[PDB]
Amino acid sequence: NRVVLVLNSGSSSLKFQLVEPDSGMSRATGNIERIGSSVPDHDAALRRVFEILAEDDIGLVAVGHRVVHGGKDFYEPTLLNDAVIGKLDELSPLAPLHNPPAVLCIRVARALLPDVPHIAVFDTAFFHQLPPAAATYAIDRELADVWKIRRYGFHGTSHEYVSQQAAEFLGKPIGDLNQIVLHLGNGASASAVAGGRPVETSMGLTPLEGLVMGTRSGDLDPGVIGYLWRTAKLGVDEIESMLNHRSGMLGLAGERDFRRLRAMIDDGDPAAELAYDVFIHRLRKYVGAYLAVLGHTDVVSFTAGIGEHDAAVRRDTLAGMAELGISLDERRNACPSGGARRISADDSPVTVLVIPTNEELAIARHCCSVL
Amino acid sequence: NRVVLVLNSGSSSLKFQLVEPDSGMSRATGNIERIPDHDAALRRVFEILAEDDIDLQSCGLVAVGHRVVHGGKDFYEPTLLNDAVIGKLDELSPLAPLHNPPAVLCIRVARALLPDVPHIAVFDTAFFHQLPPAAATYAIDRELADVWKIRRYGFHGTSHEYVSQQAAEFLGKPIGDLNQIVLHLGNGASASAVAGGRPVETSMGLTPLEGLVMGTRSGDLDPGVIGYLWRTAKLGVDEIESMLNHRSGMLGLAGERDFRRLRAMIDDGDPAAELAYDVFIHRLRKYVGAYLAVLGHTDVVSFTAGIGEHDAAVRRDTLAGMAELGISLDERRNACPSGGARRISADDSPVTVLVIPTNEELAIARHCCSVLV
Repeated sequence: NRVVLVLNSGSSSLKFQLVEPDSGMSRATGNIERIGSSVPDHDAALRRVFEILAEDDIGLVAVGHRVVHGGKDFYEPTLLNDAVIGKLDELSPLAPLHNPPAVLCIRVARALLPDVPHIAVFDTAFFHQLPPAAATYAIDRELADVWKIRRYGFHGTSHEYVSQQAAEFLGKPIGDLNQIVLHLGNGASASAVAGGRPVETSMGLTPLEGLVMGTRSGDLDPGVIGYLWRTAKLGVDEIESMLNHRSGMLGLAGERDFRRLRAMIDDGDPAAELAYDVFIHRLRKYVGAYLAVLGHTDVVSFTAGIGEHDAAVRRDTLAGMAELGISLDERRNACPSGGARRISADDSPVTVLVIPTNEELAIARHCCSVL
Repeated sequence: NRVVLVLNSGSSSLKFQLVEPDSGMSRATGNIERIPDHDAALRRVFEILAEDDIDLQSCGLVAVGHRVVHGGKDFYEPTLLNDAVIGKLDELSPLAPLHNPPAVLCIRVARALLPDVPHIAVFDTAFFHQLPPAAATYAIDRELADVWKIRRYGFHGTSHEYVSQQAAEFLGKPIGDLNQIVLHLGNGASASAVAGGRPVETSMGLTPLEGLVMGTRSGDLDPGVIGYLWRTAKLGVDEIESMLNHRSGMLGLAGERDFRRLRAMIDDGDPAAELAYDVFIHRLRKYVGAYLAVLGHTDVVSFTAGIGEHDAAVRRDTLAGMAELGISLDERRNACPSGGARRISADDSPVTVLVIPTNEELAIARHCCSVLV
């Protein structure tokens, strides 16, 4: 019956999805790409989103706005208005490229749909309460406080969601489990969650830190930027742009997609082989690091596009881990299905799951939370 | 009966040590800090050695060992120095523009004043040359990485190498049979993972700033932090990096780098000191976890260097609550005031834990004599 509209705007894109909270069904789903030839302006992106919804004959309650960065101040699903929107515009320097498109969309959206309330859900919100020892970078304290620099973390809605679904799958209270969640998508991040409360995550001040990703470097010697600047004589924006768009798997092997990368490795391409090896090794390190942080771990869950469907990634990440409590059973891991499932061996002290993520559904239920 | 003078040049300092490699005895040790210049600095050393009735022109010195921070891709063994090799070294300097040129300069001064003896350079990156490609490659643009020679080089190589040998000897097992973690915790700090004697990971990277939280260095840091300080705080690139290297770590978080002084501030209930200490320990525990996973099976973990050798509390807090990863300490063995190579794990710890005093100068002396015979 009741439906929420979840929106997600980039600088040349407006993803959308109509969704029912109480049942979980998704009434419709799209994303208007290349914005900025055929679809020029974000007003004409949401307008063209109505011609799509019309052509399938389209019981609303709210409109959910996906915002990437909530700074120190926004870590709850927040009711929007002109005053709240005001404070949002001030967050933008924390996320200079990612956030303004969602402020833009807040205002184009609320302008063109005053019927329902608009509620904002932040991708940093889940990690607000990371413990100080994990949230603090070891840099000059004054600069850190003045410029609001800490580990904020991202993929918050996904890590939270999956941790709740893992609890349910196992039939135990979220309060009694220690978990690792591995969100392997276009972007990739890891979390450690102790009793439902997050205690580490791999992304940082920005979505660049941590795991190797499609186009992002992840962890990098802090000296690399300076080196490229004073010796290669490249500009800082160029350097950072390269780190977000010309690094990771694209930078190492010339290919993002892991099914394509597989074919390249099957065909004996060394560069694709090295790139895959770099990705897996980086992830293995984060699994180990977070087992230590937790001390005792009950479950590890994979989620997101690569996590849900690449059996070779799951196998290689957790190979040779029996002395740390993890064993996979390939009969379960090698068998493609959708849905929540168990892929660990029956005698594995740590349980390994696949849990499909539904960021848009979790964003819908939170919106109700605020009503 | 025979010795090697081991030298270590900083931007304003000159550490030296005359070591018997067979003996392992240090005939003399010192450090001319403050540096008129390196020509003089080395002159002022000759006098001290004479002030203990030692004259280098006659004492069985077979070699003068020169420590260099960055060996690049091409220098990864002890390297008998001549004018050609020294011309190539100058080309490396942009890979370590602050650490290397000082050592190149002292190589000049020293080859003139001690000509009747071979000069041999040993590189702090050398041990890690052999890191597997999956560990040594940053996930950035290949072309830039290639042309600018950007990879995980690693540092504290002499120490990690030495401690991995000493650990094996201590346990009575050949080094080819052990998987090890070494935690070199000094003013600078780094971790390594060594499989049958070959390093398979280490925490420092292109430069000595990656990895662990240190005395005045940040260690691991979101690359976005630097860009953000540049475009929003509008600080210069050189200033940011200098902050990261000199005004970060424990000094940056607590205003104090010394761990005994830090201990005292913690006992007197200073909250910045306590958060600083927690940040340090949390970062270290992640690395032990990471490197346990890289190795699969780990036989031994060894602490070394100033803090690793002397701070029972750092060792206790690093490895607390790790029984499910195979590690448990024995409180009494850990608190033992006695120095020297020793075991600190419980009898029931599948992973053995050791303290191994490091002696880089001796390791370098022996490397210097490796190149002779």
